[PDB]
Amino acid sequence: MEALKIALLGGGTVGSAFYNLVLERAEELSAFGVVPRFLGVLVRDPRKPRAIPQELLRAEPFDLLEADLVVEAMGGVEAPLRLVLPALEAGIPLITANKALLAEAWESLRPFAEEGLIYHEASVMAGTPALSFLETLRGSELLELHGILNGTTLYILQEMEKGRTYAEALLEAQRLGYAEADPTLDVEGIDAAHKLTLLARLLVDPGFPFAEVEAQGIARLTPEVLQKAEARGERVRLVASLFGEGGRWRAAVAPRRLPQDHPLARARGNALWVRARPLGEAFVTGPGAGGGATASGLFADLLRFLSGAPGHLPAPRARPPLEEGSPWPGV
Amino acid sequence: MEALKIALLGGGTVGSAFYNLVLERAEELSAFGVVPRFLGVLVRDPRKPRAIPQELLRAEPFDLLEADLVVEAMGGVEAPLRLVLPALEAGIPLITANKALLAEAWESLRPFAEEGLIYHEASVMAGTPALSFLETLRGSELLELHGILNGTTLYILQEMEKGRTYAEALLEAQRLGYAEADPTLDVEGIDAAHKLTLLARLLVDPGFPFAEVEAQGIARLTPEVLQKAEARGERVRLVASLFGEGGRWRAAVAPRRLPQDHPLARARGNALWVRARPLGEAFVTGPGAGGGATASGLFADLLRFLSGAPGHLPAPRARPPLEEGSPWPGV
Amino acid sequence: MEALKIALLGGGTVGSAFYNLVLERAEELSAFGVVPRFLGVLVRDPRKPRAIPQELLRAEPFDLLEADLVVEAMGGVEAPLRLVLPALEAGIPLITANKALLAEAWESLRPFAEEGLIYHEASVMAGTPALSFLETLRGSELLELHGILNGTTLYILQEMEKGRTYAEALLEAQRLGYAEADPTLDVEGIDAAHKLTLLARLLVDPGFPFAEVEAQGIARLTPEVLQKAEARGERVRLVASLFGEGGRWRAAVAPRRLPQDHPLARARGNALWVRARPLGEAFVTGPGAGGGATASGLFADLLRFLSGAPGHLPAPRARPPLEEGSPWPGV
Amino acid sequence: MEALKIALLGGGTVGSAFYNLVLERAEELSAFGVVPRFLGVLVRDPRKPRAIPQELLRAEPFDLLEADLVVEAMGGVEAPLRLVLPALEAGIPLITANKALLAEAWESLRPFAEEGLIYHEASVMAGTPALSFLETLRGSELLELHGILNGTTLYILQEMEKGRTYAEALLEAQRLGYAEADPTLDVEGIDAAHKLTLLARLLVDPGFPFAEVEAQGIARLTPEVLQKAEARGERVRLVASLFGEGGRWRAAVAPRRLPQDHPLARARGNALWVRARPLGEAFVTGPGAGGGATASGLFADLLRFLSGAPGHLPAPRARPPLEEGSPWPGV
Ligand SMILES: NC(=O)C1=CN([C@@H]2O[C@H](COP(=O)(O)OP(=O)(O)OC[C@H]3O[C@@H](n4cnc5c(N)ncnc54)[C@H](OP(=O)(O)O)[C@@H]3O)[C@@H](O)[C@H]2O)C=CC1
Ligand SMILES: NC(=O)C1=CN([C@@H]2O[C@H](COP(=O)(O)OP(=O)(O)OC[C@H]3O[C@@H](n4cnc5c(N)ncnc54)[C@H](OP(=O)(O)O)[C@@H]3O)[C@@H](O)[C@H]2O)C=CC1
Ligand SMILES: NC(=O)C1=CN([C@@H]2O[C@H](COP(=O)(O)OP(=O)(O)OC[C@H]3O[C@@H](n4cnc5c(N)ncnc54)[C@H](OP(=O)(O)O)[C@@H]3O)[C@@H](O)[C@H]2O)C=CC1
Ligand SMILES: NC(=O)C1=CN([C@@H]2O[C@H](COP(=O)(O)OP(=O)(O)OC[C@H]3O[C@@H](n4cnc5c(N)ncnc54)[C@H](OP(=O)(O)O)[C@@H]3O)[C@@H](O)[C@H]2O)C=CC1
Ligand SMILES: N[C@@H](CCO)C(=O)O
Ligand SMILES: N[C@@H](CCO)C(=O)O
Ligand SMILES: N[C@@H](CCO)C(=O)O
Ligand SMILES: N[C@@H](CCO)C(=O)O
Ligand code: NA
Ligand code: NA
Ligand code: NA
Ligand code: NA
Repeated sequence: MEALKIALLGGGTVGSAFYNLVLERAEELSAFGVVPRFLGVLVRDPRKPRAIPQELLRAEPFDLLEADLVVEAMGGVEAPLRLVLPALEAGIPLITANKALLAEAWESLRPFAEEGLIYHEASVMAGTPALSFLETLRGSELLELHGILNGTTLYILQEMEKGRTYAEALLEAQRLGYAEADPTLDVEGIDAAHKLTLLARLLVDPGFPFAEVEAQGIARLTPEVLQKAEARGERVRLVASLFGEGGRWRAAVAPRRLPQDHPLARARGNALWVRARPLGEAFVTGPGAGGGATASGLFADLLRFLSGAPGHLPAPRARPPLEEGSPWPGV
Repeated sequence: MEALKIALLGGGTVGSAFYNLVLERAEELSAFGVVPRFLGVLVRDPRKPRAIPQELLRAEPFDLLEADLVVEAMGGVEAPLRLVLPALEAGIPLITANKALLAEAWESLRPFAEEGLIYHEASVMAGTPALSFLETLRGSELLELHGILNGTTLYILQEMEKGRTYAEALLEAQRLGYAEADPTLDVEGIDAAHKLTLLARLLVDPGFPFAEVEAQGIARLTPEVLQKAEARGERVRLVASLFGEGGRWRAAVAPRRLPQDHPLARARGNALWVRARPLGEAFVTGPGAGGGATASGLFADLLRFLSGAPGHLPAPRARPPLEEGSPWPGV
Repeated sequence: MEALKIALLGGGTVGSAFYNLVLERAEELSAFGVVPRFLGVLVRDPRKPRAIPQELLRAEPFDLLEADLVVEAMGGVEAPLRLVLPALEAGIPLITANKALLAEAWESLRPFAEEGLIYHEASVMAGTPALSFLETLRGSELLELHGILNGTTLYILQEMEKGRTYAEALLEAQRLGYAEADPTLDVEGIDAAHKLTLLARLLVDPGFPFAEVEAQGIARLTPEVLQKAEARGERVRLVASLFGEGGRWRAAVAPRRLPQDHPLARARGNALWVRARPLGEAFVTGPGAGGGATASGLFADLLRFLSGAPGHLPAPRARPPLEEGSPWPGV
Repeated sequence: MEALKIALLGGGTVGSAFYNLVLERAEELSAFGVVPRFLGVLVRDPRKPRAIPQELLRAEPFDLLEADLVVEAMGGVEAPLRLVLPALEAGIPLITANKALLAEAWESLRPFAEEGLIYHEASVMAGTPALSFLETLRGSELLELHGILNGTTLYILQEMEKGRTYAEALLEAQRLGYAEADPTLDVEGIDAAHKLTLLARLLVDPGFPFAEVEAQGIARLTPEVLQKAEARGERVRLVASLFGEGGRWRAAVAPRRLPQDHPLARARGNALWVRARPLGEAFVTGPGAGGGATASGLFADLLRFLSGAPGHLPAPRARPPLEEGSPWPGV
C-alpha cells in the first residue's frame, strides 16, 4: 500500500468535482494499492464558498516536485504550462482536461506526451471515451472523422430548434456549467478546434498544428434557419471534421446540414463518428461537458496510470490519407 | 423630473460597479432633470450575492424597447450583439465597455456608430480618456500611435520586473478583476488588438479590420528577460502600434524594447502616446481596468449622452498615412 | 449639497442591507442636502460572494478619522470598540446596531453617548421603534416594562407551539438570519439582556450594569410545556422585565406564563409593553431581527443625524422607582 | 467487512474536515474490518458549496438510532444536547469537539461520560494530546496545572507582540478558522474556562462546575503592554490554572506574566504544563484550533473506539488538593 501524492491545479467546477470523486472512491484506489493524499489545490480565492476544505486551498503556486501526479483543470494556456513543465521535466505525469493547453502549447508538451507522461482523456468529450476510442481505432486507418465536440453549442442548437433564442440558450448553458469562462471559444468553434486537433495528433499526425484547423462557429444560425432545416428532413450541427485532401490531412469546424437520422444528428450529447479501413463505421456518444462528466474522465486516467499504463501517446508518425473524399454540405 | 430609463446587460464586476455608481450619483443626474430608473438587469445567475436589487434581476432576456439607454457589460460578442441590435434599430443608444463586440461585430454595428448611437469610452483604457483623447487629436494628422492598452499584461510585466512569476502575477490580476474571463485574450495580445482596432477606426479608417492587426503576446517573457532589459537601460512592454508602412496603415501588438525614460516605459497605468502634425507629441495615462475605473467611463458616456452629445463616431473616411514609420525593436 | 463620507464596519447580513439601502434611497438623502459616499466596508473575506461591490471591501482596518459618520454592525465587543473609539474621540458619530458592544463596553462608551454621538435605534428591535418609543415615554415615569426582545427565541417558541422541535426551529431561525453568530446568546437570554440593559439606561438609570440583569433562557421549554400552557389559556414567552424592587431598578429575563390575550402573547414580532405614570399602558410591536429590518433602523438613525438631532442619550440621572410591584409567574 | 455507520452533526470547518479525513483514511479503517458509511450530515444550509455529497446533507434532524457513532461538531449547547441525548440513551457513543456543550450541559451528559460513551479529545487543544496526556498524568497526584488553551487569543497576543493590532489579529484568526462563531468566547476567556473545566473534571473532581471557574480575558492588553513585558524579560499570556487554595481546587483564567524562558511562554501552539507527584514536571504543546487539527482529534477518538477502548471518563471521585499553590502574577 502506498501514498499517491496529488497536486491539483484548479478548484472550480472540474477541480472540485475531481477532489470529491477521488475521496469518495478512495476504496477503489486501495484495490490498486494506493491511498490518495492531496498536497494542495491551486485556486484564486482561498477563503470563498467551495466544495473543497479551505485548508487545502492554495492561493499561490506551490512546489510540485514531490507529487506523484499533477492533475490540471485551471483553463488557459501559458499559466498552467509554466506550472506543469517542471513536474514533467522531473518525470512526474500530468492528468489534464485542458484542451487549449494541449492544442496551443504542443511544441513544449509533445516530447512529454511521447514519453507517456500526459493523460488527457478528459480534454475531449469529458469522461466519454474519445481518446481511448481512437486508440482502439488505430487498428484501422481513418477514412473520415466527424464529431460534435462542444457541448455548449450542441445545447444551444438543440434549444434553438425548440424555438428558444441564442441568447436564452447560452445563458442556460452557462448556468449548467457547460461554457468556457469566455463563451466565445464555444460559439466560434475554437473549443471544437482545440479538441479536433488533439484527435488528429493521436490518430493521424503527431505534429498536427492547431493553426491549420479552419474553424467557423454558429453565429449565422437562428431558430428560423434550424426550422427550415427540419422541414428539409435535416438537422444543423456544429461538426468537427478530419479528412484527406490532396495527400494531406485537413481539419475543419463548421455548421453542417446532416440527415436527421444520421447518428450525429440524433446522438444523445457529444459524439464522434468514424469510417475506417477495414473496421467500417463506428461511433461513440455521451456527455461532453460538466463537472461530474469531466471528473469521470480524469479519474479514468488516474486508474489508467495506477494500473501501469502510460498516457495518451501521439501517433508515432504521420499516417498517409487513403481517401481524397473531402465530404460536405455547409450552411 | 423625468425618468431616464436604463436597461443594464450584465451585473458583474463592471455592471455592479456601474449600477451602484448611478445610484450614488443620482443627485448629479437631477441637474439634467432626470432620475435614473433601471428597467431590469440581465444576469446569468439571479442567486449570487449581488449589490443590485433581486427584483430588478432578469435571468432571461427582456424587452429593451422602452429604454432610453442600453448599457452593456455582459462580455462576448454574438449574444450582446443580438440583444442590442433591436434597440439600436429603434434608435436607442448603446453605452458599452465591450471591446471584443465592437472589434468583432463591426459589420453589424458600424452603421449605428456612424449615426452617433454608440458610446464606448470605457472600451479602451476604461474611464481613462482615450477615445475623447483621440477625438481631440483629430485636429492633427496622425504620424504614429503607440499604447499600452492591456491592464492585465502591464500588471504582469510590472510584477515580473520585481522578480514575481507569471503565474503569481496572473493570479493576482484575476483577483483584482483586471483579466478577461478568458485570460488568454490578455496575455496573447488579443484584447490589445481589439482596442487597437477601435483606435484605428476612430482616427484613420472607419473600416479598419480587426483581422489586419498582427498580434503577439507576452508568452516569451520571464523575470530574467525583463531584468536583462533593465540593465541595458530598457523596459519591455506589450505595445499596440499604428504606423505607416508602404503607404498603408499597419497595426501591430508585440513586446517592444523601450528606452526606460520613455513616457510609455514610465507609465504606471495604461498609456496612449501619439505624434501628430502639427500638434506634436501628446500622451495620456491612467487605469485601464477594474470595476470602478470602467464604471467611470460608462457614466462619463451617460453624462455625454444626457448633455446632448452623440456617441463616438468612426473616422469620416479612410486616408493613407502621411509618413512611413516603425515601432520599437521587438524582444 | 455636501458629501456624507460613511465608514461601514461589517458587511454581513446587516452591513450589506444597509449599504444597498443607503444607495437605493440616495434621492431621499439629497433632500437632506447630502450625497452618500462610502469610504470602505470592513469585512473578513474581501474576495467571496457579497452584496457590496468588491472594490469597496477592506479586509484590514482603515483610518476612520476623515469620515463624517461611522456605521457599525460587526458584532462582538472589544474589536469594534477599539475601531470606533478614535472616531468618537475625534467627535465623529457612531450609528450601531451592536447591542453587545453597548451593553458590555459602557464604561468606555457612556461619555460619548452623553454627548449625543451614539445612535443605536437598531440595537433594540431592529428598525422597530424602541429607543424612540422610550424617548417619548420619558414624559411619564415607568411603573413596569416587559418586552419580547429576541426574535430567534420568539420564532422558536412560536414554532414549538405548533409542535416543531427546538432543534428544527433553531435551524430555520439561523437560515432566516435571525440568530446571533453563536445562538447561545439568543437561547440563554443574553441577547435579550443586552437589549434590556440599553432600555434601562435610556429610561431609568444611565449607569445600569449589564451584569445586574438576571437572565435565563428557554432551555427547559419543550412543545409539551407549551401545549400544556395553551390548555391553561396561556402562552409562554421569553420576557425581558424592568421593575422597582426595594427602592432599586431590577432587570430580568426569563420565560413567563402570559394570558393568551395579552398584547405580549399575541403580538406580531418583537414587542415592548409599558405601564407608566400618568400616560397609562402603551406598547409597540414589529420585526426585531433581519437584514432589511435592521438596515431600516440604521437608516432612521442616519436621517435623525442628518436633520440635526443628536444620538440616543442616557437618562440624565437615575430616576426613583414608584412601585415596588415586582410582578410575576415564571415556568 | 461491516459498515461503521456514522451520523455527523455539523458540516462546517470541522465537520467537513472530518468527513473528508474519514474518506481519505478509509483504507486504514479496513484494518478493523469496517467501511465507513455516513447515514447523514446535519447542516443549516444545504445550498452552500461543501466538500460533502449533496445527497447526504440533512437540513432537518434525522433519526440517529441506527448509527454506530454520532460525531458532533455543530456548535452551541442546547440543540446538540437534545439531538445527542436519545443516541446516548440508546448506548450509541458520541465523539465531540464541543467544549461548550460538555462544560455547560454536564448534568445531563455526566452519566453517559461515566459509562464510557463520550469521546472528546478534540474538545481541548484539538487533536493535540490533552485528555490522553492527563489520563497518563493520573499516575501521579496533581500539584498544579497551567495551560494556554485558547488558540485564537494566543494567536492574537503573538501577533500583537510583533506590533499588529488586536483588530487585525482577530480578523486574521477568524479567517484561519480558529475563532468561536462568537469571538467574545475566545477573547474574554470563556472558551479557556470551558476547556479548564473539562480538565478539572477528568483529573480531580468529576462534578467540577463551570460556574466556579473565575475567568478574565485579554481586553486590557495592547501591543504596548506586551512590548513593556518583553523588556522586563516576560511574556504575557492568557493562562488557564488549576491549583490548591485553602484545601479546595481553584480554577482561574487570566493574563499572567510568565518568565520568557518558561515552556508556556515559549510555546508556539497551545500548551498544557503540569506538576504532579511523583512524576515531576511534564508539558505538551501543539495546535489547538483549525479544521484539520480538530478532525485529527475526532478521528483519533474514532480509532480509540474501534480498537475497543471506552471514552474519556470523569475522575472517579473528587479529592482535595495535596498542596496549596498559586498562579503567576496578573497584568
Ligand atoms: N466546465 C466544463 O464542462 C469542462 C471544462 N473543462 C476544462 O477544465 C478546465 C477548468 O474548467 P472549469 O473547472 O469549468 O473552470 P472554473 O473557472 O470552474 O475553474 C478554474 C479553477 O482554476 C483556478 N484558477 C484559474 N486560473 C488561475 C490562476 N491564474 N492562478 C491560480 N488559480 C487559478 C480557479 O480559482 P477560483 O475558483 O478561485 O477562481 C478555479 O478554482 C478548463 O481547461 C476547461 O477548458 C474540461 C471539460 C469540461
Ligand atoms: N473587468 C474589467 O476590468 C473590465 C471589463 N470590461 C469589459 O466589461 C464587460 C464585463 O466585464 P466584467 O463585469 O469584468 O465581467 P463579469 O463576468 O464580472 O460580469 C459579466 C456579467 O454579465 C452576466 N453575464 C455574463 N454572460 C452572460 C450571458 N451570456 N447572458 C446574460 N448575462 C451574462 C453575468 O451574470 P452573473 O454575475 O450571474 O455571472 C455577470 O453579471 C466585458 O466585456 C469586459 O471585457 C471593460 C473594461 C474593464
Ligand atoms: N442578524 C440580525 O438579525 C441582526 C443583527 N444585529 C447585529 O448587527 C451586527 C452584525 O450582525 P450580522 O450582520 O447578522 O453579522 P454577519 O456575520 O452577517 O456580519 C458580520 C460582518 O462583519 C465582518 N466582520 C466581523 N468580524 C470582523 C473582524 N474581526 N475583522 C474584520 N471584519 C469583521 C464580517 O466579515 P465577513 O462577512 O467577511 O465574515 C461581516 O461582513 C451584530 O452586532 C448583531 O448583533 C442587529 C439587529 C439584527
Ligand atoms: N474551528 C475550530 O478551530 C474548532 C472548533 N471546534 C468546535 O467544533 C464545533 C464546530 O466548529 P466549526 O466547524 O468551526 O463551526 P462551523 O460553523 O464552521 O460549522 C458549524 C456547522 O454546523 C452546522 N450548524 C451550525 N448550527 C447548526 C444548527 N443549529 N443546526 C444544524 N446544523 C448547524 C453548519 O451548517 P452550515 O455549514 O449550513 O452553516 C455548519 O456546517 C464547535 O463546537 C467549535 O467550538 C473545536 C475545535 C477547533
Ligand atoms: N465548453 C466546453 C467544455 C467541455 O470540454 C464544451 O462546451 O464542450
Ligand atoms: N482585461 C482587460 C480589461 C480592461 O479593458 C485589461 O487587462 O485591459
Ligand atoms: N439574534 C437577535 C438579532 C436582533 O438584534 C435576535 O434574535 O433578536
Ligand atoms: N476558538 C477555539 C477553537 C479550538 O477549540 C480556540 O481558539 O481555541
Ligand atoms: Na473523453
Ligand atoms: Na477610456
Ligand atoms: Na429599534
Ligand atoms: Na486534544
